[PDB]
Amino acid sequence: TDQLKKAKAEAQVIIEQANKRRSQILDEAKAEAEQERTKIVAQAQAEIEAERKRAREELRK
Repeated sequence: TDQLKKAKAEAQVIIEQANKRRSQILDEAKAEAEQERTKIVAQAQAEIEAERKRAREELRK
């Protein structure tokens, strides 16, 4: 029937939209994870440099 054909079409849209949404959410999660990893690594680098500076300060006191 035409109602069954409409239903199948809607079903396909639902499946395609769910897949697309998950891809979008995953893409955003990855972008956010990268922003975070960059900040964490930068913070660690700063701590490394700070310790070297402090060590040098103590040695020349």
